Amino acid sequence: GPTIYHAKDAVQTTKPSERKPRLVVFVVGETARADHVQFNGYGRETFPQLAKVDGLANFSQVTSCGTSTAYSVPCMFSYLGQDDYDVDTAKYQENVLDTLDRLGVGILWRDNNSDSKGVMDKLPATQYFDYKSATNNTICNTNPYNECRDVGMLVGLDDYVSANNGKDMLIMLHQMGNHGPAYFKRYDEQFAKFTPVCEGNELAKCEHQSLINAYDNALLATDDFIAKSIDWLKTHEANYDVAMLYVSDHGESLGENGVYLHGMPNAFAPKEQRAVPAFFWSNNTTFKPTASDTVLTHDAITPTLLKLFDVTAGKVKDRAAFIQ
Ligand SMILES: [Zn+2]
Ligand SMILES: [Zn+2]
Repeated sequence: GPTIYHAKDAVQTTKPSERKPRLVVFVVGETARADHVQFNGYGRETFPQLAKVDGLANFSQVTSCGTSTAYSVPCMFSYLGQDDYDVDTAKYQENVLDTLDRLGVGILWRDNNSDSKGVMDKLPATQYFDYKSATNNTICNTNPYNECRDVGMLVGLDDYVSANNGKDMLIMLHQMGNHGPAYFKRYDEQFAKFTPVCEGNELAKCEHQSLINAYDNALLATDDFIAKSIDWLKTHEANYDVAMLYVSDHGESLGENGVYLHGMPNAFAPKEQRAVPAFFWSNNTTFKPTASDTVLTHDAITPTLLKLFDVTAGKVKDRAAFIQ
């Protein structure tokens, strides 16, 4: 049958013709655990750069829709919520990006992870780019693995802003982040702060502290990427109200009870695979975060993205969001 719509009643209550246009980067994070962020109680400073950003909000009580990228990513952009979510048919539902595009918001998705897991499939091919290879990513030569880096997704974004100047814009950066098993490959060597590091692709053969250290070094690289994304947004704050939303797609098991990696069914998965960090920053009070300890899930993402662009829609109007 046809695409199943959920927000045909969506309306944008203020337009970029009547107020300052809005430019948002949504970092779609990867494999990051809430309990390895110092803001949430971790006894190591894994986010030192974000710790120094004025106006950076951290959300300490967020849990994911699921435990893998294929499962969680479509749910993050869904109208259905985790309880009604069906991974098999998510591709055939109107999602929040479809709504925003229909209402005139520019949508761009750069992917240094895998792909959009069906989220971008109805939208024009010109709105999605594979940043896992040097065909598009200019930052793949900073490490001996030739692995393309998340910071490469920021290069050239000014051309996109110029081509859509004066419109509202939402840019998804799907980062490699902390995906394993080979955490040691996920960061350039200026982030090799904690030692010893487990150097291999079979984590069950790692000594425990060396496994943690490799994982935490990868978090330092993500701290840096998010900080640089905020720096990029700041270069546009004269002409746009700017904001950055970060949410990880799921956590990671690090050997607790013999469990590694992620992907367990929600009915069985340990809390480590579900408790995820989330951050929000904006340049001014056009947006206001909700309380940092609000109990939230991935169901909060769709209403947040709508609120960022002053869009209302009946399907999610009583949902808690990351902003007021
Ligand atoms: Zn995975
Ligand atoms: Zn993932």
